[PDB]
Amino acid sequence: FSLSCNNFNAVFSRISTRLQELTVCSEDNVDVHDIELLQYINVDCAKLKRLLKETAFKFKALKKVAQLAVINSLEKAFWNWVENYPDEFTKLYQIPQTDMAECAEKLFDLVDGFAESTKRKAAVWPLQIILLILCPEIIQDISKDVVDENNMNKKLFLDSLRKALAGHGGSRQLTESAAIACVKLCKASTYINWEDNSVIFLLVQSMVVDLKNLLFNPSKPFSRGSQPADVDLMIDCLVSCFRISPHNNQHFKICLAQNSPSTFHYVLVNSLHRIITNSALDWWPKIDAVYCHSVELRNMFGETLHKAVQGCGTDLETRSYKYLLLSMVKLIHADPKLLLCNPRKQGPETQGSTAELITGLVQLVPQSHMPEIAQEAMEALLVLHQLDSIDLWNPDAPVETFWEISSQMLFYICKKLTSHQMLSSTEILKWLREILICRNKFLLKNKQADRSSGTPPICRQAQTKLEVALYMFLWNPDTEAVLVAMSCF
Repeated sequence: FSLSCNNFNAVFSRISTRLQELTVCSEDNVDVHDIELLQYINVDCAKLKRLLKETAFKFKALKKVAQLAVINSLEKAFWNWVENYPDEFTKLYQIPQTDMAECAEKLFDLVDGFAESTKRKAAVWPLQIILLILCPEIIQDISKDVVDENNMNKKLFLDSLRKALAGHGGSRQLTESAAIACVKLCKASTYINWEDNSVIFLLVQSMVVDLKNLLFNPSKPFSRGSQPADVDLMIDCLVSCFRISPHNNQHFKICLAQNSPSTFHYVLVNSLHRIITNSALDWWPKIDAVYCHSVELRNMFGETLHKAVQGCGTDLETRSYKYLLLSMVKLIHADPKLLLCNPRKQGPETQGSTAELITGLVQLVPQSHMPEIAQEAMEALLVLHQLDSIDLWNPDAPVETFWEISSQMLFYICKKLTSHQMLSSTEILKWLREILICRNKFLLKNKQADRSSGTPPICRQAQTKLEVALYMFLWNPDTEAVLVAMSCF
């Protein structure tokens, strides 16, 4: 991809040669690996037009195997342009461009002629929509009266999609394909600013309602193949739908609801994870809109954690929680404010909400049943100690709950190290060193701003226990452990 930025022609020339060889030759070959290089080469709007024209000329004469490879490769190329050049995609609909429309239309017919059987239709339908998207006005005419031949073949295909998309037809394969194709149409729409308010927005609204019932029906789990559900597919739909209508999502509650199966929860958390990490377009909605569900998110953590620990000490049901729990932990690592909003505050007879969160993360570090999770729990607790994230624990008094809870964590973890030897002992110590660094800074600024800084009994009763664990590590056999322990003084 990096190489293709400058010397496009050199790479592009190689592809053109292979097409000609296959075009003239009549002995079908399976060395299409050269053809499949389009999926990685950087493409721009002007360059993309070249690809369509060249393949169009030679498409009809290619062999069956070659035709499939170019179709798949061309599909993945389209997204590269949109992602790498978001602005150019918007301008396509902002101002008409006949040249872009012309090449797509010719290719559309060639692909349509190629696919006759139901099995063929499944492979090519995802591509056809992208081509249809490229030509804006052909969509408008399809909605209105249909031209004799110009907009006749297109209109027949578009309505054929809905039948399989709605399950009317007795064809599972087309039903599966219709989902894939429809999602991509929704995904592409997200980039459209909607200021044009073209038919694209209207077209999606027609199919969105039907799509959700197929993918978000708790009674019937949509099972594309061997896996119980196509987890990846649902994620794209939910993320896209959110961006279209972020104000009041209607399925967030359905997925977030406890009665729904775990897989619905798994899709929900991952979706919230992408929003935080991958937001290219500014005018998209942000995670802030979801803060209102923070209270409900925490409740899920408690149930998942409680059942996860019990299993370690059904077969796949237990394993499901561990995977779900791992995803939940990573979510807090991405953004801690999501779960810390609307603090419960310490009850007269019950503990608050910020405390129960820390205790759950702490009880995973010395586990050794789930080493992969434990590694993350260390990182998670190390992010809630940054000066920025200390405040959110209890905004009423940020310099009283910190020492009450943070110190109590040290007392629990330190007592574990001294109690007996563990396999990961040499690793917990390196993490414990940075915790001390990250609570000195909070005291330094706290003392500067206002000395007033408190020293409750736990601060003393836990300062002792810290020392009792740094002497006992000096005789530890591991050379790294003793060196690290000495530096902790």
